[PDB]
Amino acid sequence: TNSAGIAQQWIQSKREDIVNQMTEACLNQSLDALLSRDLIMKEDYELVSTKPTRTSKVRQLLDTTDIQGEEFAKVIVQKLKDNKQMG
Amino acid sequence: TNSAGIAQQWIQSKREDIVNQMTEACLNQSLDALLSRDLIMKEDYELVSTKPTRTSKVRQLLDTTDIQGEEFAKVIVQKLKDNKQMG
Amino acid sequence: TNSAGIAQQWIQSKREDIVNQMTEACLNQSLDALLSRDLIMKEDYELVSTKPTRTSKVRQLLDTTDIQGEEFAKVIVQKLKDNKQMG
Amino acid sequence: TNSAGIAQQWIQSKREDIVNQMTEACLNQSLDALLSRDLIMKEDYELVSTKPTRTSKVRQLLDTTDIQGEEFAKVIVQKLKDNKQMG
Amino acid sequence: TNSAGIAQQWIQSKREDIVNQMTEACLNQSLDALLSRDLIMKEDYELVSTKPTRTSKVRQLLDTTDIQGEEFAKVIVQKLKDNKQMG
Amino acid sequence: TNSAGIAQQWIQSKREDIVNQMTEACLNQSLDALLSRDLIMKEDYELVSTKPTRTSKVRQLLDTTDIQGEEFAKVIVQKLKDNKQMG
Amino acid sequence: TNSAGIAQQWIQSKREDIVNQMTEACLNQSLDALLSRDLIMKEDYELVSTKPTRTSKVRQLLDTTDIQGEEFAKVIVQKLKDNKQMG
Amino acid sequence: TNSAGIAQQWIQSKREDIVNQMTEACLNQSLDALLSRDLIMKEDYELVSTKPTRTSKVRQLLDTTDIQGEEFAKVIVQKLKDNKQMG
Amino acid sequence: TNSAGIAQQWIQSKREDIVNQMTEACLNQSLDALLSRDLIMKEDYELVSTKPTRTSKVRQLLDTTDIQGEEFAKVIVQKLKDNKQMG
Amino acid sequence: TNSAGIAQQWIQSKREDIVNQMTEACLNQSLDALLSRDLIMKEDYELVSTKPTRTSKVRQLLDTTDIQGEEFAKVIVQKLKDNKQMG
Amino acid sequence: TNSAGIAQQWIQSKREDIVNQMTEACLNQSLDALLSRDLIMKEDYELVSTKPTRTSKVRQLLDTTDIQGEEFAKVIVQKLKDNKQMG
Amino acid sequence: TNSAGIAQQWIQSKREDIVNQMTEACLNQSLDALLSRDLIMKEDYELVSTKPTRTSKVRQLLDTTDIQGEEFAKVIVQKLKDNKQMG
Repeated sequence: TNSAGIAQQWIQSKREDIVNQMTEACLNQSLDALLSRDLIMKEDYELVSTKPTRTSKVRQLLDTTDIQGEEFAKVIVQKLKDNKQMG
Repeated sequence: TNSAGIAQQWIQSKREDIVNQMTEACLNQSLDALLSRDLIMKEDYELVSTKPTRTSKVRQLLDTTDIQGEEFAKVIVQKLKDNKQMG
Repeated sequence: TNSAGIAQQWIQSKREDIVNQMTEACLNQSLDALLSRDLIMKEDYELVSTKPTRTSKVRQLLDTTDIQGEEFAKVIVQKLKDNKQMG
Repeated sequence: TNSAGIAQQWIQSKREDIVNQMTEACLNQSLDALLSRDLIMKEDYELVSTKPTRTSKVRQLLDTTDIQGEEFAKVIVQKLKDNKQMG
Repeated sequence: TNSAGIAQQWIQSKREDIVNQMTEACLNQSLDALLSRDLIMKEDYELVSTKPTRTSKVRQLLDTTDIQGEEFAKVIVQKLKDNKQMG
Repeated sequence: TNSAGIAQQWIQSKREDIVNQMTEACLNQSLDALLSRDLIMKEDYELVSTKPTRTSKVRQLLDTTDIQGEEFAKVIVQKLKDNKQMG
Repeated sequence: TNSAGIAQQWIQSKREDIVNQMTEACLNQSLDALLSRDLIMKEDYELVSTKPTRTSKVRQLLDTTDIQGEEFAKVIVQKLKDNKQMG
Repeated sequence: TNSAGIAQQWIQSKREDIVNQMTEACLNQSLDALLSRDLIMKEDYELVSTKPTRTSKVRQLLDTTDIQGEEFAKVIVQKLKDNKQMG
Repeated sequence: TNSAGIAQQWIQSKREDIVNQMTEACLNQSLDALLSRDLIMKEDYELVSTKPTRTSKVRQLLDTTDIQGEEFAKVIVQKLKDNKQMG
Repeated sequence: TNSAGIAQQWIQSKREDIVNQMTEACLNQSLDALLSRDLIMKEDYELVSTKPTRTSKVRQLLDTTDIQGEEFAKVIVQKLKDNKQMG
Repeated sequence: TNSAGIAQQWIQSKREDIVNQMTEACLNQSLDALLSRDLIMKEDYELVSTKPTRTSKVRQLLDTTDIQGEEFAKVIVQKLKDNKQMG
Repeated sequence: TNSAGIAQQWIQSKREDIVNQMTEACLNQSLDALLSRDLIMKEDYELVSTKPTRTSKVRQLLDTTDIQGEEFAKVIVQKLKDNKQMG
């Protein structure tokens, strides 16, 4: 609950960093594992994959991160730690 | 009348499948034959061709399918059967 | 139905592996047999063949894998087993 | 007027064929003669020349064919007849 | 006064043609020369440049054509004649 | 019509074989007879003749085989039979 | 103030020329020096770098030229003079 | 001004001929004298020198011919006359 | 004009024969007289003289035959008649 | 932190030089050591390795340099100093 | 698994050395044993064998080394040890 | 700086002459002294040494001359003066 909420909160706590740190591949592989574990429907997936710029593709994931809770978010947190990108 | 209505009804009966089964090319070739036989005006055609995602481009055709009746719809039914996509 | 759905699901179950395991030739020969048996229209084929990177060419096939069902997918599963690549 | 309208209408009458019959060179030489006789502005020319697939490059010309009338279209009709491609 | 009024009236006299004849580049270059000579404020310019379809972008200019009089309109008339598009 | 379509279809039916069976000379002599009978424009001919690998030069012909119909394809079928290569 | 305003005004005074005179390299080097001196944020930079045509990439810079004032614009004026392109 | 404009216009007047008449050496020597007199930046030069076919390398110069005016074009006109190729 | 065009057309009319009939010496002496009368630049000459096989050296001349018109071609026609090879 | 930031800032401070000074081998060896120490994912690596021109391949690395921080950048700074290229 | 992964990792650990140490014959014999044991398809084999420089032919193998895992890589490790080249 | 820049500029000032005046031995000895003093990496050296024609081998050096500055260029200027070739 708490650290579950903190997980997406930490995303929201450092969201400016995710605009900086997350690449397209850091995005698109993270788009993959969500679509792999089916944490996102494809209609929402097409929304992120059609935005023109990186930051436009970033924010659509990160807005969808908030509405989908912790398990959607924890893997993205795990993505940046499995990257060891440490942003 | 009846099967004429059923034709667009069958579209509405399996609309979730058309979100699944219809591609962009299954869309855009179907956009072609409607524009070929002039079953759609170009103002409505530009509406479908400008939506950002596939499903956004799907639903705009499928909403326009209902208001335009059977002959607009029967060719789209014929499109999926001329595809032999069988969705 | 079920294993038919599981076939493209197994693709979606291990999609990160297909980003890893599938080469260009593992891609392009798989593009061939689909185009050989006419499981893909050429407009969708040109979409995959024009993407700049391997992973960009990978994802376009794999997105088209989901919308086209089992027979489109089963041969790609058969491709990796006829490769005996075992990914 | 009439056959002038029929000229671009015949294009719209068989547009699926132009997706089939017209190549890249059948496209790009037709792009040339329009740009030769200045029937197209270069901003519209860059739109066609930047689309990724053939069919994407096809449709942009063919959409621009309708808005530009007969003289823009008659040479394209003459192109397919000077090709003797007879599509 | 009169031909000044007729200039935007001729636009209104053949407005259906401007939905047909005017392209995006015929639009956007005409958007340029108005913004070049500062016949439009940028807030009104952003209104036209954000509409999703061509016809949506067409009508916003053409509605703004009526409220801004002759000098705003005469250059657009001159645009179609400098195009020699003759619509 | 039918066997005319089957002729290029048989090419598409066994396209993996044409990646295997067709050599460079089996390619380039087939490029000759098409250019001899003027079934290909030289702009499309330069596209095939500039690809770096055999298979890259193979696929460009075989993609151009589909868009150009039967008479373009029947001689290539006749080429493999005049070769008596029997692939 | 005045010549500061005139600097971006001169850009707006001859904007049709910048559609003509500015190349991609005249664009992209000008995109560089702005990003070098950090006169543009990268989110706005990705907007220009993703537009499909030259003129689409031109106008996005030139629209961003107006909202960012003189120092953003003076270097672009200096760019065309350091080019000695004299447009 | 006029004959200055006519110089690049004559290029555009007979552009189909330049697709025909200009060789690679007629291209690449013309690429040299532009790069000799520094009428082209090297970023634009690399764009022409990387296109796969002759016509692809032709059109990139000829598109860059229009945006760069007369002095960029007059030497290319002088190139074909110093060639005495008379196309 | 006509027989001037027919001269290189007759080359294109029987190009398969030139793959057959023309030797290396029938090639290289024909390369000489073109270089003697300066109908070819040396950069294009080095292109033909570096291809590995006869047919590779044949096609490079014969492709250069089309872009260089009649006087470049008429001597090659005269070469085969001064040979009295009669191909 | 500071000199860590300055390291990628110095890259951004002299980015026009990196368009000049960095070769393909200065690029591709620098692409190697990043891929050697795994400072880049291969999806981002394929993006740089597929761009057509040097400068297109340059900017994709240099854009990826900013989003990946100091350790990604410090080795590239070390690359130019281990080159002793001193740009 | 681990030393299996380390085997291709050791390749990636010292990849700069493989640019140095591996010759053409150290390459091409290694290309042989992979093609002998059928660890590579011929389409991927033609990709390596067509690159112009040694390092271009090196990197294409070494990129294909990563996507094909351990057994593809272990023999290449065994190749350098059967060479006793000890790089 | 200035004469340092002029040194490679003089190369660019008379580049058509270097296409004329420089032989293969004037090339390859100049390739030697650069490789002797290690002004070129071997990956760039293999690029020049693999081009098929002299002019193809010429331009690759001369393009690499511009990106590598003065000391790379001054010895090539010294090469033509130590030749006393005086081109």
